[PDB]
Formats: sequence, structure tokens, C-alpha cells
Amino acid sequence: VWEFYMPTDVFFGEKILEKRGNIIDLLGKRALVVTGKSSSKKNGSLDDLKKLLDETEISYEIFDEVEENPSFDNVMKAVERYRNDSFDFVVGLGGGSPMDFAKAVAVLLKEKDLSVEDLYDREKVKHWLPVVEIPTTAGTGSEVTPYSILTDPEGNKRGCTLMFPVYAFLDPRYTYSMSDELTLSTGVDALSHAVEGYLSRKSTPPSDALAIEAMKIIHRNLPKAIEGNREARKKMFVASCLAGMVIAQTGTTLAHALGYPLTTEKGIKHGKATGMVLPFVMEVMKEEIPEKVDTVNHIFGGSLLKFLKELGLYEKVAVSSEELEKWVEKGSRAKHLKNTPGTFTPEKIRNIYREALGV
Ligand SMILES: NC(=O)c1ccc[n+]([C@@H]2O[C@H](COP(=O)([O-])OP(=O)(O)OC[C@H]3O[C@@H](n4cnc5c(N)ncnc54)[C@H](OP(=O)(O)O)[C@@H]3O)[C@@H](O)[C@H]2O)c1
Ligand SMILES: [Fe+3]
Repeated sequence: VWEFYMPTDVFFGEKILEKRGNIIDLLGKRALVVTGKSSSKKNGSLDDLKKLLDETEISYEIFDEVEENPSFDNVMKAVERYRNDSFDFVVGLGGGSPMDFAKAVAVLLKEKDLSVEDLYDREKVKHWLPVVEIPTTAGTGSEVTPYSILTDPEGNKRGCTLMFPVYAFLDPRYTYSMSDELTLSTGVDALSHAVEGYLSRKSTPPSDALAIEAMKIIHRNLPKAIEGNREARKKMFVASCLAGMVIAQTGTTLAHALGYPLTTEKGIKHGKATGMVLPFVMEVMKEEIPEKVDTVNHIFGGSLLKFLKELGLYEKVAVSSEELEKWVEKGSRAKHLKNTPGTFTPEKIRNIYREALGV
């Protein structure tokens, strides 16, 4: 059996909040905006959102304190500040961190007796405020997925499945402010979503169609996007959205799980972390799906590994034996394993990290 479900109404273009944003008036009269500390003030996005809320006569509060890789505590800081209000909907503005934060808060503001940990029990998540997502990186695709990735108190990034956003608004102009480094990392996150979705045991025909297009766009446009080419950035933002729609159908694979400690413990941005390990996870997946792995390598010019190396993705990462064994143990228990072709023993995982990180 396969299923397709992706109910978000997605709007893409320059000045999209002006041109299509008034539809949010269907959601109510009061909104909570969640965003990061600075970037949305410098790319016009927060100003455009304030213009839209004023136009639609929707009152609002702004929580501009979402941290990268938001923790359970960061979510608690907001939910405590805002459960005594009466919001009709939540708007996430920024990258995956505030977009994921918006999904968690939209559940917790409605379900007032739930804890953050309860978000990980599907049975407990019955109701929620509607969510609108306005992405500014290219990207996580969070605007078209039901997932929220939070860092638990023990320091482990952990994903939960909540709701799809009702509306997603993509204005490529917002991504023009990304640094070259952020463009690389977010672009490789999009790449990883497309590749992992295509290679996943949960692959479907519609998600494969979207993934193949996203891969082709990314191969063609990521180098130029990193250098600041605006047309290429617009195309990357499209591809990140397609790749989100893919993983909304498939979920991700072990590559995503293995990147998590690199982000939390070694300071490596999520997309770069996943990308570094991805080619080495694919070498194991070839035991089961060599033809699909060959297709991915072909799309990326012959070798996804070489494509990534050429973009300067790899960097020296210091790793102790204690760290490596901890990550191997965690990786061996990843829920993602069931979705990943191939057989992943602790040794294969150990080797993936050693090869990816130069240790
Ligand atoms: N939900 C999902 O399906 C899913 C999938 C993959 C990954 N993720 C998660 O998403 C998070 C990563 O999201 P992300 O890679 O988009 O980055 P992010 O963590 O949201 O932000 C990274 C940095 O980029 C800045 N920034 C954002 N937009 C910018 C812009 N247009 N121009 C200049 N700087 C900008 C932010 O600044 P400010 O803080 O000042 O705004 C921040 O310092 C991780 O927690 C990851 O696990 C979620
Ligand atoms: Fe990701």
C-alpha cells in the first residue's frame, strides 16, 4: 500500500504575502508569531507579516526568541508566556527552528494540560491551533511537513509528528539574505530530504516524482545559489519545498538520525551534518537498492559524494572514542532504521562516522 497526503495550501512568489496572504483571515482574529532573534528583521519578512496582519485586522504578539535547534525549555518559555492568552492561530516565520517551534506551540496552547514530552505520544495530540508557515531558508521544507524537531533536556534532537500547516507562504526574496554558508547547509538539507525520501523503504510514486525533480533542480542550482545568484536561489527554494513534500510522505532515514549528535555536540548545522554522512549511509543501502542509489549518483553528476566534497561540505571534526561509541549506540536504536534499506550493524554505523568525519 502507498498513501499520499499533503494538505497544506502552498503559495509561492515574490510579494506572496501581499498577493495571497489575506486568506489567513479565515483562521481568526488573533495570532501568535514565533520567529528567531534577528534574521526576519533584516530580510523584510517580519515587516511584510506585520503589514499583512494589520491589513487583515488580526491582532498579534511576537515571540522573537526562538533559538536554533530549539530545546524543550525554549518551547516551555513560550508556552508559559502565552497559554493565558487566546490565539486563534500561530505563524512560524524563519527557518526550520521557528517553523517547528510554531507547530509545537500550536498544539500546547490548545492542549493546556500537555507537556512537551507528551507531543511524542501520538494518542495525546488530538487538537491544535492552525499553523501558518513562512519559510526563509532553502531549506527544511517544514512549511509542508507535520514534523517538529526539538532538543530534549538530555541533549538529544528528537522529532515528533504533529499537524500539517494550513497555509505555507514562500517568498524567495527572503532567502537572498542567507550567507553563503547557510545557503550551503540549508541546500544540503533539502538535498538530503529529496535523496532520503527517494531511497526510503516508504518511497511512493508521487514522492519519487517530486524527489527526482528536486534532486535535478538542486544539482543544477546549488553551486550558483551559494555564490548568491538570485535565480538559483529561487530554484533552491522551490526544491526545498518539493523535498519537504517528499519527506511528508516518506519520513527520513538513518542519515538524518546520525547527523543529530553532530549538530548538538559538534556545532555542525543540521543540513551539513546529514549531508556529510548521507553518501556513506547510501553505500550500505546499495545492498538492497543498488539501482536507486545509482540513479541518485547519476543525477548528481556521477557521484553525490564528489558533488558534496566539491562544495566544501567536509571539515575536520574532532571525535573521541567515547563520543563515537555513544553515537554508534544511539544510531543503532534509531526509529529511522526500519525505513532505511540495508543492514546497519554497530560496525557499519561506526564506519559511516569514521569515513564522514575523517577519523
Ligand atoms: N520539520 C522538519 O520536517 C525538519 C526537517 C529538517 C530539519 N528540521 C530542523 O530545522 C532546524 C534547522 O532549520 P534551518 O536550517 O532553516 O535553520 P534555523 O535553525 O531556523 O536558522 C539557522 C540560522 O539562520 C538564520 N536565518 C534564517 N533565515 C535567514 C535568512 N533568510 N537570512 C539570513 N539568516 C537567516 C537564523 O537567524 P535568526 O535566528 O536570527 O532568525 C539562524 O541563525 C533544525 O532544528 C532541524 O532539525 C526540521
Ligand atoms: Fe532535515
